[PDB]
Formats: sequence, C-alpha cells, structure tokens
Amino acid sequence: FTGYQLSATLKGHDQDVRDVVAVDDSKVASVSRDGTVRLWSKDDQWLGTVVYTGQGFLNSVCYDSEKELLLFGGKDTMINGVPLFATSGEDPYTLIGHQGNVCSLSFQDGVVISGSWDKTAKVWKEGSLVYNLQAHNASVWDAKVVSFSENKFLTASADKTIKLWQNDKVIKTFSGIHNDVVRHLAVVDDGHFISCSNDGLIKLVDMHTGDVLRTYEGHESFVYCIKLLPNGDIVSCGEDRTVRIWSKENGSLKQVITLPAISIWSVDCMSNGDIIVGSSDNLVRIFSQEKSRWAS
Repeated sequence: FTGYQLSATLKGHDQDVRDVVAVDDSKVASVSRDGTVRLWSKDDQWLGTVVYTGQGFLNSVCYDSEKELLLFGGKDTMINGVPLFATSGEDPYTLIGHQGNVCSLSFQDGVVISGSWDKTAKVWKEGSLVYNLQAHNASVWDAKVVSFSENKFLTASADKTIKLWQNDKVIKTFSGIHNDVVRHLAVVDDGHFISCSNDGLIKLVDMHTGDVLRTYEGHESFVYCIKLLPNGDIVSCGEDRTVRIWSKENGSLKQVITLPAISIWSVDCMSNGDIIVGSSDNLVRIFSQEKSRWAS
C-alpha cells in the first residue's frame, strides 16, 4: 500500500454533496441538497455539467450501466433517471412508490434497489416495482442486492437491525451487530457483508451465522458510507471529517484522510481504484494512489 492523494477538486454544487457514483474512469456523478445532479467528465481536467435540476433535496444516486441512466432520489419521494447527455430543465424515467425520502439507491444486474425514510426498501426492474420490502420499524438507510438470481436483498435501518430478504419476505434479522442506527451496507459475497453505523463502527458479518467476524474501529462519530475497493479493501467515511481505508482481511487502518468539511456523506470507487468523495463543503473530490493523477 501507498497512500491516496488528492487528484481533483470538483466545484459546482451549492449545498452538501450527499451521494456520488462512478460512471467510468472518466466520468463521475453527484447529487446534492442544491437539487441538482451533476456529471463530471475528465478530458485533461474535470468539467462538471448539470444534467438535472429540481427543487427537492437529492440524497441518493446510482448508475444503470445498460440503459446509461443516472438514477437519483431524495426528499420528494421519487426516483428519476436521466441520460448522460440530459440538460438541466428537461423533464427526466420515473420510479414511483416511496412515501418518504429516498436515502439510498443501488443498481445491480438490472435491479434497482432503494432505501427510504418511509421505512421500506423497494426493488425495481424494468421501471416497475417488483418487491416492497416492508418490515423495519424505522427509516431504511441502505438497501443492497445480495443475489439477483435468488432475489435476496439486504437492508439496514434506524431500528438498529439489518434484514436479509428473499422476494418480499424477511428470512433473517441481524439484531446483534450494532446497538445504534445502521447506516450502510456492502455485500462482499453471498455469505458475507459489511455494515456501518452511527455507533462509529464497521463490522464484517457472516450472513449465515450472524457472527461478527471483524470490527473496524476508529471513526470518532457516525459512519455514513462504506464501499469495497477493487482489491477488496474497505473505504469508509463519516461525521468525523474522515475518509478511511482499511484492510478487510486483517483490520489494519491503512490511511486516514481528514477533510475541511463537517461531514463526509459519501464515497464510491472507480474501477481503477480511485476514490470519489462527497462532503458537506459542497465539494466532490477524487483521490488516487497513482502519482500521475495527483493534483500536486
């Protein structure tokens, strides 16, 4: 390992950046409480364009790589989609059904899965609601596909539990992982996931036994987002102004990146290993291990 260093600072949003996504190694997208979706493209420098504007806060984004749509949602309860060539002012693709803030979005293998403060996650295919995952007693902060072919899904909630679903039924509840709001999930494989929480912890969990296999300790506040890098390492971020990189296999805290923002809301990983970061200073940042891409 060698440390990540700042590659680019992407300025344009006027309020917090709440979610970021890699589109490809030359394109990233972000959404913000400013109500915009921005697509940033790298030529020599990164240039941002607004591909959608609305009044409602946007809190989640993902990328449907076959339709080449940026999907996004937030306070107005809708999930919309725009192409990579949309212009601000054009009406958006719409997934209707949530009754509260859409706080998470993910896409895998043709499946969109959304988490909401309406206390549900919803699973969508071909523009249509297939499963309503209704069971949690409080906001669903995250939802992920475990297996598209088995219709297995994983949700994380303010009710302090993680639930594994098959179809629209809960088949297992993990109530012993965190004693606080669960904020995010990353599926390692069919048999393991990582979760993070307002308790400041990230944990690797055996999906079959519910055993905590490893705890990654160090964040000093809430942990809002976790992702797996191409090499399997964990990237996390949160309320303590940090982005952190961990060895999934042995728990080592490989790097702490401290930023001048009160909250770091979101991270995502490019295929080339670069890390995209959305924060409360209204910036998107890209970090890289590759010196050829360092801002310095």
